[PDB]
Amino acid sequence: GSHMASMEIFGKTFREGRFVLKEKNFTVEFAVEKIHLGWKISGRVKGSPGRLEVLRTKAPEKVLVNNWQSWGPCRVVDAFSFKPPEIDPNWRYTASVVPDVLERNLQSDYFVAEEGKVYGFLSSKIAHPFFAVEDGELVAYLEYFDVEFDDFVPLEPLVVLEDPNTPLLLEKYAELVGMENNARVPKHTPTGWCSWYHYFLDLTWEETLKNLKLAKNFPFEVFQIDDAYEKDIGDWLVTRGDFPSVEEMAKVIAENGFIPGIWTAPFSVSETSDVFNEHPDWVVKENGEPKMAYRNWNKKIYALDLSKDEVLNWLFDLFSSLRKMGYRYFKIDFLFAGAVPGERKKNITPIQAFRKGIETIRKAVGEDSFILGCGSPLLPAVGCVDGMRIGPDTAPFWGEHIEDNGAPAARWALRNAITRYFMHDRFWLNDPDCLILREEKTDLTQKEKELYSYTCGVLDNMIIESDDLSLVRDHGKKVLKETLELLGGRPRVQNIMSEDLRYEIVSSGTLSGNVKIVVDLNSREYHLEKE
Ligand SMILES: OCC1=C[C@H](O)[C@H](O)[C@@H](O)[C@H]1O
Ligand SMILES: [Mg+2]
Ligand SMILES: [Mg+2]
Ligand SMILES: [Mg+2]
Repeated sequence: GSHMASMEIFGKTFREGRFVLKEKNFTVEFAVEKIHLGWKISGRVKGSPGRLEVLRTKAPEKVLVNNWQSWGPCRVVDAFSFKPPEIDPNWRYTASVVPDVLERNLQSDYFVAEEGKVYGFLSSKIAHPFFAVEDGELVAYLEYFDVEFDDFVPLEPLVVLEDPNTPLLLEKYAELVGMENNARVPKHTPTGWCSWYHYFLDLTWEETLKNLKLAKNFPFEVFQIDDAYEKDIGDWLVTRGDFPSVEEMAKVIAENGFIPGIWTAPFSVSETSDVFNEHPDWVVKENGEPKMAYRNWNKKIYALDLSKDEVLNWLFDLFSSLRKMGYRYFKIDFLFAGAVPGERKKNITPIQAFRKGIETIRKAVGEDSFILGCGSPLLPAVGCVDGMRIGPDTAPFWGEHIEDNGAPAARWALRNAITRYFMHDRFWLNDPDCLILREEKTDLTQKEKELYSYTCGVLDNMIIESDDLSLVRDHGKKVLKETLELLGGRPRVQNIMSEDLRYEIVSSGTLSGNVKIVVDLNSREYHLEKE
């Protein structure tokens, strides 16, 4: 095709074959090979590749772009009329791991799509793979963060797929990612309860116990304590308020017949924490001093340096201790912190460091524990997590005055469940964030609760409820029951390039047979048909 002859690969005219590029500072050896639905570019690199240009082609007008982490948008953008965002200096790295790009040009992490075409990297093991629109050209890069390689390391493979069925392409892409990374796709999806979206930081053990008793009347397997119990970020085995010990909490939850679950932010240590105050050289640095990874909880939060053996040992000991207590469901959050650019003890990439950290956690919790990632780089976590939050936080409100900028809102949480649907049952189980089904202490309507819940069910996504269970009555019980009956299928979002927040979603082979739901996030309406 005329468009394919127009591509450049490592600066050379596109064509099938086997090539060597010897530059001043680096060497690439790569192959361009035909695969089903398109092409694969793979090989190996050594030296100092820096920010390595892999592919160049003319930019499409409308592109599906993807943020690197859980909370960031996956959405269709007009590439021509793009203006750089103002990046919040307290959250710079959720917006981009290469913020020099985003402050100038449109950025997409891991993959980008247009009608009929997907460009997608199959892994992020060493480099960060991304796309930029640079003076009207789409450019694919592998970022090596100034790391030098004495011997060859593998490229992250790039595929270029074409077919009129864009959803089929994204599904194919994700199947290839799953194979490249030995994705975990559990045969069972947990149900359960989470404290966060009712109680927030104000959870008490008294209220937890009330819910633990009521949970016996609900179809919940896991009972997960969120952020509230811990005295500080990093001090995960020290509790506060009316909480008992972390070990005692697990025992109470297990005595009551649930799988105990717990939230941590394990790559994060606050400026006030015992662990940071004891171990000031355990963190990622800038000009030799602690580098803020983000600000949250009204504190500067630092990133653990996952290149250091002392740090990995501490993480192993923490998670193995939690396993010994009986926790078997782990929500591990703010994981981007582990992958911040900066100075580390070993001269490895932030992505290499990140992967050492999450692999340590998996080793510690064992094969029989469920790991839910959150706030996380997506591609580097494939093969390690069982489930992954794939959108910004939901909320007990639709979010009429909330922009698509990452503040909590049911409407934007649900958008990302739809636009990242194709990762589900291929990368991991997708977590669309919790259902909020209470009928007091909420501004959600019955129709909004139904729209969110039934969409998650058609998508076969994880179903976790987050409510004061005393405030969930006949409607909320009915909605959860019906939602669980929509699970089990193979979903497809038929019109993935939609720009008006209306989506047509089918799922084959659910517990309710073949189903279709049309959802309109702007009118807050749905139309569900079950065969
Ligand atoms: O601090 C608790 C918390 C923070 C993040 O915004 C998560 O996505 C949210 O679900 C909650 O665990
Ligand atoms: Mg005690
Ligand atoms: Mg989510
Ligand atoms: Mg499934």
